[PDB]
Amino acid sequence: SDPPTACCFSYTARKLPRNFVVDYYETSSLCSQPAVVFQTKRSKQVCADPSESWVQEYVYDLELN
Amino acid sequence: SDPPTACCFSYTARKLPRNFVVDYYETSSLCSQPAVVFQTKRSKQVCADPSESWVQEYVYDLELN
Amino acid sequence: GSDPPTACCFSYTARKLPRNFVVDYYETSSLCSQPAVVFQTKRSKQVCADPSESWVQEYVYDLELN
Amino acid sequence: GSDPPTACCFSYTARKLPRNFVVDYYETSSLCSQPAVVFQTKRSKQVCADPSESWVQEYVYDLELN
Amino acid sequence: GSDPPTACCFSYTARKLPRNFVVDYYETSSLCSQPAVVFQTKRSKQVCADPSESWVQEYVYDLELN
Amino acid sequence: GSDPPTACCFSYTARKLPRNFVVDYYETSSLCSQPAVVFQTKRSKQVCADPSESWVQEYVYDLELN
Amino acid sequence: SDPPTACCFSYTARKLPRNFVVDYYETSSLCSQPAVVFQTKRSKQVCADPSESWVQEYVYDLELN
Amino acid sequence: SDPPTACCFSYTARKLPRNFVVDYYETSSLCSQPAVVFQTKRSKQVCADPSESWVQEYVYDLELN
Amino acid sequence: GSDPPTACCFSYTARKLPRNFVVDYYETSSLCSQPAVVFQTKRSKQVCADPSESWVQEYVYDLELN
Amino acid sequence: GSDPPTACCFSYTARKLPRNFVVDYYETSSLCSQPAVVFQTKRSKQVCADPSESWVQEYVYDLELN
Repeated sequence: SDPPTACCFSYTARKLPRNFVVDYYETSSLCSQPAVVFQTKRSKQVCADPSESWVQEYVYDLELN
Repeated sequence: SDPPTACCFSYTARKLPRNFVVDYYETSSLCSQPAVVFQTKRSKQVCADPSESWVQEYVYDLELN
Repeated sequence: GSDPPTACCFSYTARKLPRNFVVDYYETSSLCSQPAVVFQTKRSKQVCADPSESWVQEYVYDLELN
Repeated sequence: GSDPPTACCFSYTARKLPRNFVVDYYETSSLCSQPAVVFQTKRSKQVCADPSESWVQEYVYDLELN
Repeated sequence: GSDPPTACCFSYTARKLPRNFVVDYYETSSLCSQPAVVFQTKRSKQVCADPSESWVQEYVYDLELN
Repeated sequence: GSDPPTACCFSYTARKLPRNFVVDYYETSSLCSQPAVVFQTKRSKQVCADPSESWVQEYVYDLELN
Repeated sequence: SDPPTACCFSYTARKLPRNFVVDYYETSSLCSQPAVVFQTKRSKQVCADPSESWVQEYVYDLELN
Repeated sequence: SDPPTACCFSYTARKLPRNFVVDYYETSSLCSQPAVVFQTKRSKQVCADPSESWVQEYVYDLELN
Repeated sequence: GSDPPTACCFSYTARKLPRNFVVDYYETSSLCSQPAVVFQTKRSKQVCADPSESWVQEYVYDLELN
Repeated sequence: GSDPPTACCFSYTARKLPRNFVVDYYETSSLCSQPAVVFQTKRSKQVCADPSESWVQEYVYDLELN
């Protein structure tokens, strides 16, 4: 259809514990800046800065393993 | 927390029948364009151009009544 | 999702879908070349339909209100 | 089906995907307004990629003959 | 969601909450002047807590995992 | 009242609210990084507004006096 | 906004009958001493010493039940 | 009885419009710092710094006139 | 209020107050030399009473629960 | 009344009142644990003042003979 798109205008400042995270997605390229959104065990959603080591590590891990 | 913000880059082109709509909200000023998001009875979410009048009409009705 | 593809209809069904086959529907994006209802069945079959048809709209109404 | 929706890309990804995320590709229908490669990740995600881009071309080539 | 206000803690509770008073939590936006955990009580109250305390991170884990 | 979180606005609505959407307001704590007026709508929503705008101070007066 | 904070400098000396109490709250950590404030059926407000046990008892009961 | 006492730990930063204010009181001397609390037309309550000109002016005025 | 005086009882009434005279009651501050119920009548008469008396406590209960 | 509550001061004001706020005074009962002057403002507010303080003494004197 024509749903709204998820964008991030601010990033969490805290590294999340690995086992708090159960999934991720990357925000559209239409958004004004790049971002990763992590889904948690309690199903919360968290904007996270893709420039940071820990974010990439979790992304690599959720994708590959 | 630091969750995603809903943003509309593309708007629906049809006019929604009034009775398909149960709720609405308006996208953050941080988005690159103004938008109204309508919620339908099937719990779907549709971007809508706030410059269209039926959009304004339904918004006043949902707010006031 | 990120930058996934959009669903678009380039033809409309010519045969009416049995109403009880259909469990859901969506409208295709306005980015598409033409408007279209996509009907969804229980076995997850996807059927493009002409929005200007009367049974299409009748189905859409039943799905949305009932 | 008899008249299924077609996958089309209108917006591309601005990111170069990690090659090791990508396990497959496919090209969008000629019926689409524009040509696109859609990459498919290990996780079954779908990423529209702009065929004009060199990484996109290189990725396809590598998938095909490797 | 439009432009509603953000929850920020400028002070932390100095008392420790009995674990069975708590039923949920969240952390404050990075936009705030300091980090904080906000617990939600059975009676539906909201309590700013210092994230550097042991009980605070214990509760958060327990809430998040179990 | 114990140690609940403080409401702070980090961004202001860019739209002007129809006067008859609004039914109450408050101003944010001086503890916040910037000043702000938060309006409460008929549908009970909360909207951060820029205190330096004309309509914002008009509404506030009207709400406060009449 | 920027309203006053409730603080207890003197505590009540009697034990409130349970059924006089309808609600409670706990004074901000900014105050100079810990306190529980009980609300009565006549909507009065009574500081109470959190170190006293009937105080704790009633608090658990109001929260849990 | 033994009610809680109103204390202020932070002061408004905005000078209130005179006709928003309908009353004042001064906070107990038991509180950790001196303060004035203004009551408004809508019956809100506002901690205000007594060191400031505008506060004293309103205090003088509500007292004398 | 600011630093207003406290109400304290230094004697207790020796005559029982007609129950229907009484519309409200309060307990005197613990800062006082002795405990006391202060009963309030319709014409705003203030009457100190011994908390250990049975009619005093009976009145207090009726006022608080009914 | 037959046994009315007595006004007593346990805490004093740390502020020197503006002389022009004060329209009257009275002294608390000898039954009180401590001696106090209670000032009465234009607005009928009541302020316990510490008789040890010079401004308090001066205020009383001025009220009495002026």
